[PDB]
Amino acid sequence: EKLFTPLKVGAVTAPNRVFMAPLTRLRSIEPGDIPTPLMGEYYRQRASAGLIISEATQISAQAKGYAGAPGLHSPEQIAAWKKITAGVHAEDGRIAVQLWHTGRISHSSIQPGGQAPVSASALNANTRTSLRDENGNAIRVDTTTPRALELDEIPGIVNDFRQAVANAREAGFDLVELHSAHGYLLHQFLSPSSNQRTDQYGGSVENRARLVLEVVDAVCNEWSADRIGIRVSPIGTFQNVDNGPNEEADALYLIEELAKRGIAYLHMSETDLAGGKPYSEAFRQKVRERFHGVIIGAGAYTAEKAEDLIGKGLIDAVAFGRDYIANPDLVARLQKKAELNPQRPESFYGGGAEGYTDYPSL
Ligand SMILES: Cc1cc2nc3c(=O)[nH]c(=O)nc-3n(C[C@H](O)[C@H](O)[C@H](O)COP(=O)(O)O)c2cc1C
Ligand SMILES: CC(=O)[C@H]1CC[C@H]2[C@@H]3CCC4=CC(=O)CC[C@]4(C)[C@H]3CC[C@]12C
Repeated sequence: EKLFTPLKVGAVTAPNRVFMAPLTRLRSIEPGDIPTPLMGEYYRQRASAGLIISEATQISAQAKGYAGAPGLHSPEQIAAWKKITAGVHAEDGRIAVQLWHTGRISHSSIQPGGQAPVSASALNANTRTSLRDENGNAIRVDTTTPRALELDEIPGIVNDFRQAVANAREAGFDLVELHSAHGYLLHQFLSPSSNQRTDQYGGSVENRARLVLEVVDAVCNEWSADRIGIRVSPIGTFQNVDNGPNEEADALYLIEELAKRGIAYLHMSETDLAGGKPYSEAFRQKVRERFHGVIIGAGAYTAEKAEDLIGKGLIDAVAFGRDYIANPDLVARLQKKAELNPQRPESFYGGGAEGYTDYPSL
């Protein structure tokens, strides 16, 4: 089956098209937002993936929106991630780091100085984030109303993405994935629903896409375009962030701009976990004719759907999320048509080994 055939993805070659989606698990050490040996073990268990895309990782301390999410900005974080990439490479895997700034999906209590988080504009996300209680357990909390970034703060954001990509190179990641989806900072600028700015970073689609394209250019210049992927969720609503009244045209504009940079891949998150409308094959064809790198699809895929769309030439790979949580050897299971392990969603976020490294292989 095409699912188990190789694929060139920028600077690396995936041996199969079964990718591990980025999956926030909120198990990092605080203080310091530091990856752990347990996280290293979890990723090593999944190293047969065509590509592992890490959990979303902070570009800076300001980027933090969830207690337990790791960073890639401090020396201690870099040191810990080096162990994780080494372990994946020891098993002949490939790993990309997903890099985010959460923007307004955050809480003042985990921001520098205990201050309001930042965004394109000053309106509340009307979403929940996850903090930790006094015993270290994950709890759901309402997001804090953000402050609009000043114009003079925007270059610093771009620089933080640049620096985090430099750090990713040092840490031995194979690729980086920019988190431009799911209502986080880059998507907050992209969407008219979250961006009411009247300067060069809001209004028109060109203005709304300006920040993400500055970030893409900065990180391509820092490392290489064949090391850079981007995740978008440009059709539908994700965590209360829609894509405005011209979502298809605006998506195609962004994709045409991304193509000019010659980046490694475009990762399309197709639906929110709470549901959304399917992509049409016509839209997939419009994306395909505008982007000349790898296209990854995600969002409640089955192997059957993946094989269908890869066979139709519309996408190149599929990222599985929850099936990868529950099946470290998902590749082997799909190749052999074996049953999958049951999921335990109660242990997706926070905690320890249970519901993390205790899902068995065949
Ligand atoms: C526990 C959990 C954590 C997730 N964390 C992230 C994340 O860090 N970054 C991201 O872009 N998407 C994240 N997602 C979305 C997944 O990458 C993926 O889009 C989602 O799993 C839908 O696909 P599925 O039906 O294969 O699980 C997460 C999803 C879940 C279930
Ligand atoms: C509603 C709620 O409990 C929050 C707390 C942690 C949140 C998740 C944290 C990780 C995450 C990252 C993404 O990019 C998509 C949304 C998700 C998957 C979030 C969905 C909403 C969650 C589950």
